[PDB]
Amino acid sequence: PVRRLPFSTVSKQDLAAFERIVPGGVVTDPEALQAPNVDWLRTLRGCSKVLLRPRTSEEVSHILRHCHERNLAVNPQGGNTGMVGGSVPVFDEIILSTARMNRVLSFHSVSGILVCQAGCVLEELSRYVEERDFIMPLDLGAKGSCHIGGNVATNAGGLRFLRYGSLHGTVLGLEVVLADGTVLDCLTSLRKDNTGYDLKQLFIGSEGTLGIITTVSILCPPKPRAVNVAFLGCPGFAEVLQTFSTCKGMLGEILSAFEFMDAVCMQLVGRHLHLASPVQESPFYVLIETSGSNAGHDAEKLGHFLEHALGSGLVTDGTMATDQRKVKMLWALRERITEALSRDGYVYKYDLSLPVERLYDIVTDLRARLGPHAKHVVGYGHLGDGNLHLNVTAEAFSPSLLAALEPHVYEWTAGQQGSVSAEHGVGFRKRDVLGYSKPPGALQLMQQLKALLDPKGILNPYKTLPS
Amino acid sequence: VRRLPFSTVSKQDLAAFERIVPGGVVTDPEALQAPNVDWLRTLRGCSKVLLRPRTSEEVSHILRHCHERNLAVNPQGGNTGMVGGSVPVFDEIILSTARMNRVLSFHSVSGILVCQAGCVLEELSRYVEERDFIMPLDLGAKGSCHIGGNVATNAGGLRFLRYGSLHGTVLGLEVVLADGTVLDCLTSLRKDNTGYDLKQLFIGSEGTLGIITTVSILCPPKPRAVNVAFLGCPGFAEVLQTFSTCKGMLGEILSAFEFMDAVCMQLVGRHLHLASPVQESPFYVLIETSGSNAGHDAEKLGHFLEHALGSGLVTDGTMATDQRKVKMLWALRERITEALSRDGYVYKYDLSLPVERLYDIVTDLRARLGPHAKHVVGYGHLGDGNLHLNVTAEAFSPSLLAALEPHVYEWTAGQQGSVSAEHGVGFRKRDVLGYSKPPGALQLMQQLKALLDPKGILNPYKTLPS
Ligand SMILES: Cc1cc2nc3c(=O)[nH]c(=O)nc-3n(C[C@H](O)[C@H](O)[C@H](O)COP(=O)(O)OP(=O)(O)OC[C@H]3O[C@@H](n4cnc5c(N)ncnc54)[C@H](O)[C@@H]3O)c2cc1C
Ligand SMILES: Cc1cc2nc3c(=O)[nH]c(=O)nc-3n(C[C@H](O)[C@H](O)[C@H](O)COP(=O)(O)OP(=O)(O)OC[C@H]3O[C@@H](n4cnc5c(N)ncnc54)[C@H](O)[C@@H]3O)c2cc1C
Ligand SMILES: O=C(O)CC[C@@H](O)C(=O)O
Ligand SMILES: O=C(O)CC[C@@H](O)C(=O)O
Ligand SMILES: [Zn+2]
Ligand SMILES: [Zn+2]
Repeated sequence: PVRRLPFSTVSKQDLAAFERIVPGGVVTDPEALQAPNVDWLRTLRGCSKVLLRPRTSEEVSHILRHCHERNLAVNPQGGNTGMVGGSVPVFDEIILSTARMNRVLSFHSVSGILVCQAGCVLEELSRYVEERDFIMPLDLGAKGSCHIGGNVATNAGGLRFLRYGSLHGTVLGLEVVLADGTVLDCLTSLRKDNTGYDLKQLFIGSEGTLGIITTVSILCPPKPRAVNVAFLGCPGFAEVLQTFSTCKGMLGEILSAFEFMDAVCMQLVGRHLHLASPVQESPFYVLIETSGSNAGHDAEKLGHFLEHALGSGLVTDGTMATDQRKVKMLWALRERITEALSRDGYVYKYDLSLPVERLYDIVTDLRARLGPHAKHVVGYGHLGDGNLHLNVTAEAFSPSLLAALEPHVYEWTAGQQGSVSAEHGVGFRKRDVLGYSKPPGALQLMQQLKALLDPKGILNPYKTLPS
Repeated sequence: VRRLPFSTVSKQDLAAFERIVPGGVVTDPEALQAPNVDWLRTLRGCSKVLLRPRTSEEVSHILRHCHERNLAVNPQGGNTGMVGGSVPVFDEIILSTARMNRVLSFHSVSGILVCQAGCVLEELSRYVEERDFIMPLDLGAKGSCHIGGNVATNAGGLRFLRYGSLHGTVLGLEVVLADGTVLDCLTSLRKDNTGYDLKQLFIGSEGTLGIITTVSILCPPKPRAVNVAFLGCPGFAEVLQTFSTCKGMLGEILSAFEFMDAVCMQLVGRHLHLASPVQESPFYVLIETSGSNAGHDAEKLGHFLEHALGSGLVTDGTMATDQRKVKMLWALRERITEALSRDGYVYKYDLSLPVERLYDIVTDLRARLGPHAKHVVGYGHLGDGNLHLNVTAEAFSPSLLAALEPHVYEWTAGQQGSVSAEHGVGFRKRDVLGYSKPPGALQLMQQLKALLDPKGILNPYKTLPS
């Protein structure tokens, strides 16, 4: 397995130092450390003996100062919803939680610029800005637990990426505490600013290996006057692809989401979450969201789109909603697939960028390659962005199934010049499969960046660069 | 200010470059005159060698040689940059991307364009528009600027309000590092979270961390309907309320919101012989929309104009959808900087400020300089909080400079603003970044420069503080 690097260990003197630095924010009880030591998938468990819960940036600076002097490894943690083992310790790394860094600093009701602490929960920020007629530029099924700082650190994609784009575009600024405790102020709450290198970009998607994000400045789109959702059954993946093409051609700028899922996804959400399907049974389903300023115009656009889709046989059955309750019910069928999967058994999870025309090939292939050894195989996800969520469920983990899946899936993906981690990132699980998507020289430059910014390697060791 | 201890180009270096780039070694002093002078004609180098590589490998071998020989290199694109970054200070070798102008691929479904860094922006716009796509950025310099220079400077421009930053729209880069190492981050994927987003370091790095040789970029679909409204507003309060109403009533179809004052209109009319299409007003607003249903857009515009004219925010306005008149109206805005450079010496500031006080500095400067300036103008990308502030004089005055600087930068800092929103830093602004950046940021910038280019051969005297 992996070998523990020669870090120090937490002493009683370290515990007293942390008690000084963050009064009331030191958790040492072994039973309390159980939950923060286990990842969301429940397949990785750390042995951390101390949880720190600072409230302020200065406390994070001082914690890291101490850990730097003492050579203590630190595991940053947000909502602990990450999918790649990046969020929990491997050995006895200190868990530094942002749970209590949950304050909004300011919100400007004209520019739409939000500034908040890294540990603000995404759904709560959404409620906050929606009260002021804005929205968050990203959303995901983990919204109820994930922290904005986690989202920035993982460069989270999500359900409205197609409309508002990457955090690399929507993050306006960051405050980041470096491994030695230096507070890096890149908190430029300005729409535009070309005064030197865009240092904050290094910390977007770096998963806590280059520094700990403590404050975020983010551009919030205006809240749309009109939101529509359509949920459609398609008789094959070719019709899904043509439905996408037609959807872009007829809805255009009002399109805010395009998600697909297969029949098995629908069956699992129905069986485990008791969610009835609102359309006729089909081998594929598509959820489309639109967001716009004029309800009448959006309705005309959608009506004509539906007319054409049903006319040319791209869609066999479809339903539409504007009522918030019904919209949420329809969205639940897509958002909760991952939960139903984790309720179905042990989950093998792959998050791939592929040519959209070939997005589903791997699922049919794996259904053939695997047999009754797979309990289920599913494909779903962000088709508009070329992003497939591939999942295999089984009664239990088995080495034989892992050996059938890997490296086969990663070589198929490399054969398509795809990404073996479209959005979930690298972390612990994928640290040794980056060669399928990144050339050696890039990986080396990444290693040099790590050495420059964290020469002691105390920030999230065993991740997210190759060994 | 003072020349760093770089080597000097010998006859053997010339013979090596002739081996590396046959046909691409320019040493004629008269041919070297134009590439040594920046667009503003206020900086002029003494470079004696211009290199014009064709391929990425030629660039790699050139930089390998310069690394072994400790020769400074000045990358140059279209040479339209505004901050003295694009021309040597002394005798840096000018490496031009002029011949690196081929498109490599374009995926007719994803809209992803892969092209060499020296492709001119206008030409790329033509290419992708022939295929029903558009570039995610546009600039007044479109006719000359290179996509490599746009990425190196993180160019903003006239459709930034709709499509946003190159940090979002650039999908991949091939970069040649100072020692010749070719860094391949030339992915063509919409989403790829397999490690650090290294390409981001080179977007806005102004050639100090590496030479961009290949760009992969996401082109938005070409709009079915483009509309432009050119409106006259009786004051800046009404400009700001017009902006708010525009966002409320046009929404997602909005693709541009630009403003200019009366003096800008007078200067473009005088020097460029472009007549105003609207009544004389203290302020003018150019609104562009882009949409998929021309009728819905036209209806939105109708209701917007009716409301704006009815509530007194706009006094008189003209709209255009014909491509020719659209380009005429856009020309009234795009060529202001040229009319200014024909009015005499130009003091140029590019500031990010709170939109609600975007114009306050123009009024302040007009009171502060009164008759010692020829003109003070404010215009630009109001939707993005970005003011272009220009002062013209019949000739340069150290007096007027002392009146403008540091005052303007201090004012900006007082607004927690940016002293260079878009155009960047280059040579001109290397020592005024402290008004927008704290010392720890600038130090980390210097550490990255030292990691990527320890000899400092790439673009010396830029773009970090002295
Ligand atoms: C139901 C569900 C749906 C999801 N949907 C999506 C989706 O649509 N798109 C998508 O991209 N992902 C999705 N995810 C996974 C996604 O990575 C997480 O939901 C989220 O982005 C991470 O937030 P977090 O606070 O839980 O981070 P954590 O899991 O706590 O940590 C993530 C990583 O970043 C580091 N980190 C955390 N906080 C900080 C910080 N403040 N500073 C520095 N480093 C830090 C951690 O060390 C770790 O390596 C989903 C997950 C679930 C469970
Ligand atoms: C009329 C006019 C209008 C303009 N409008 C705008 C506007 O709306 N928005 C805006 O942001 N800017 C605008 N600009 C200025 C803008 O910075 C440049 O026009 C544009 O960004 C491209 O510059 P360029 O291709 O000429 O690069 P150059 O001027 O040749 O170079 C600019 C800088 O980038 C570096 N560089 C160039 N090519 C490369 C390369 N391949 N690799 C690495 N480094 C490189 C150079 O060393 C230099 O430091 C305008 C300029 C003019 C003259
Ligand atoms: O669990 C998964 O594979 C996908 C989860 C998440 O990224 C989603 O978009 O639903
Ligand atoms: O020269 C200027 O002040 C601004 C130039 C350019 O960014 C423009 O938008 O006109
Ligand atoms: Zn996802
Ligand atoms: Zn500009």
